[PDB]
Amino acid sequence: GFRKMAFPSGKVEGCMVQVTCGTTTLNGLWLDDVVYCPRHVICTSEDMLNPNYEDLLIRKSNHNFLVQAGNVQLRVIGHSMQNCVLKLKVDTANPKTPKYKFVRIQPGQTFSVLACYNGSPSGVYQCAMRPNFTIKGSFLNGSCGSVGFNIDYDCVSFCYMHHMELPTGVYAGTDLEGNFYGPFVDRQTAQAAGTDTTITVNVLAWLYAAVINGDRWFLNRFTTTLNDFNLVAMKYNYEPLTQDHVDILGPLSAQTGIAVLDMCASLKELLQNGMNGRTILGSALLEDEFTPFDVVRQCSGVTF
Amino acid sequence: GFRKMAFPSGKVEGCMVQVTCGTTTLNGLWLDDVVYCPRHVICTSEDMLNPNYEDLLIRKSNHNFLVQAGNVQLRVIGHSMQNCVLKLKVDTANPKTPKYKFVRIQPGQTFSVLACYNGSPSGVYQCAMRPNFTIKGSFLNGSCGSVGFNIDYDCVSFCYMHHMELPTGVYAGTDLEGNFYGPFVDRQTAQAAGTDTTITVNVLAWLYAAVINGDRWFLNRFTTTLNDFNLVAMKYNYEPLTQDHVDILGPLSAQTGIAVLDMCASLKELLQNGMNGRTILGSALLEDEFTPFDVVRQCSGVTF
Ligand SMILES: *[C@H](O)[C@H](C[C@@H]1CCNC1=O)NC(=O)[C@H](CC(C)C)NC(=O)OCc1ccccc1
Ligand SMILES: *[C@H](O)[C@H](C[C@@H]1CCNC1=O)NC(=O)[C@H](CC(C)C)NC(=O)OCc1ccccc1
Repeated sequence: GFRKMAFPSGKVEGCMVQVTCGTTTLNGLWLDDVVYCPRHVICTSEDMLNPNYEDLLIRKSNHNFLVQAGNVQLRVIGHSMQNCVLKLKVDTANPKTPKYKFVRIQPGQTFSVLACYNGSPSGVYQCAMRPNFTIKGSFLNGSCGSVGFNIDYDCVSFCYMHHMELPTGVYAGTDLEGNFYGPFVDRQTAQAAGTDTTITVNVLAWLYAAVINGDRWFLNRFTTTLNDFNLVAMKYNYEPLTQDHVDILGPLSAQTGIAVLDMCASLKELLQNGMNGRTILGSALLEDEFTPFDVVRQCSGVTF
Repeated sequence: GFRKMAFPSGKVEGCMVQVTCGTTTLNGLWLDDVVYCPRHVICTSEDMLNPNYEDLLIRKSNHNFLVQAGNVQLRVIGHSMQNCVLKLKVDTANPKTPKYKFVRIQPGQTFSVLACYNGSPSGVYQCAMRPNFTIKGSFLNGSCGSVGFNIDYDCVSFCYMHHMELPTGVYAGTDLEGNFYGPFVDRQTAQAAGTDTTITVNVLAWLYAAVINGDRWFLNRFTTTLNDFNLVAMKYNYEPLTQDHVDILGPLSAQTGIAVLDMCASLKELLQNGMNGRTILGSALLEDEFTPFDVVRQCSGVTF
């Protein structure tokens, strides 16, 4: 058995609140005595085409932000804009605040999203920050301010806050300092995400997951070199593989006794030949949203 | 965006405990003053080939069950066996007990699993009770007593407790009354799960999810009849479709303006022609682990 698993969401559930400004409602994250939320909460539908956020925020006072935790109204005593997020100082520290960090995650790393509407949890799933700084998710109107996170032991590392959907049907957002991942801006205009490259190291990790779990039909008799493999990767829009990537796979390699470059040769033939109707760990395509760490975590039953 | 989403797990996280009997540790579920767990906690490795549970349990007393909630030892004041589960009465009611129900779920319905090790949450994912009463998951040694559930508003409906892995790499377990789903027994012997039939109504639901989300390439110019479609379903190991199934799809049908039998004709041609390298909602195969309700829930942003 190998599945895309999210972290347990309980620690984050207790941080979610509703933030309303005028007619716009979205989600906020309540840690200590601060509530973080997307700055476009201050916009009307008109404003969103071309908002001057500095001018818009100036017509706002503390009492114009309604912050609701369950059915309880929090008192806003302070507000400021940091990049693309609002920080609303409230008079009560969240008693459920977990140990936490803000972290700007690297492309190809994974996290869990707790999708929320009106300050209330809807569901949880695992995502990756793709090379082109988008994420594949499920967000609707009202989902903004939903957060992405990792849990190491007791510490929640928040890495993502949701802001927008792109014409591709993928999504974009910020770290918890309000800085977008990628080239995106919080305005309702047409915005290009670049080519969606595949996270090579993660595809390899997942092929190691398959072998560990008994799926081995794709193992072939060849090896390759980094330079030869990467020529193939470039054609298929794969990220180039580096010795750092090889090193990172070293644990899975040793465990399976399959050299990383042998697995590269297997991947190469999968890319060049397709899967011939066959599946790997129940998938008909090559999955790139498991990191090496994810694979070791899952295969060793790490708990938080 | 359309994703396999689990329920938020916080309410269930607070119910998980560790149960140890001799050398065997697994997970238990602590509701009110009762802890539920798999009865094979009483077995040694030898016993598991052919255990006489009634005789084994007789050599056990309350003090032989160690129950740990975090780092706190619960006091066992009572024990009994109900079907394939143990109920250990403890002297303290769980203060975190949510509103809850025990429900025996039907084949083709979905639920979330909170995978646990040593009483501690590892991860959460969405499953279906398959027609052959197995589930596709990720469980390792130590995972037994992990539970599956649904949440309706504030009420947690527990439907599954994990007990075993089958030679197929799928899994089997019980409802919370200790009755297995399917023909399985809690003994370490070779056990057949039958043919893994596909949940037709759910494949159809997911094709409606695709159309709602803009993926419409597979819509063709044909319709069919129930009897004609079901002849095709039988060849592909699909469950027969019934008017109850048609009725259940009626909301998605009306929303999309695609008659259920028109969608059946599209599915038929997908089954007979394959997908020609194309994907639907990012999948290269037909997914059957979303119910109609799941699709409406997700497409309408239902919260708990
Ligand atoms: C915030 O709740 C919202 C979430 C979007 C809306 C639909 N799916 C999502 O993820 N974000 C916005 O409305 C955003 C506001 C701008 C000022 C950044 N605009 C946006 O995402 O436009 C795309 C869109 C697509 C479909 C419906 C509505 C908006
Ligand atoms: C309970 O924690 C354990 C979980 C199994 C073990 C491996 N993956 C799982 O889901 N269940 C058992 O150990 C079960 C005990 C019998 C008395 C029912 N036996 C079992 O599942 O045998 C299959 C197996 C496969 C691989 C390793 C160990 C056992």
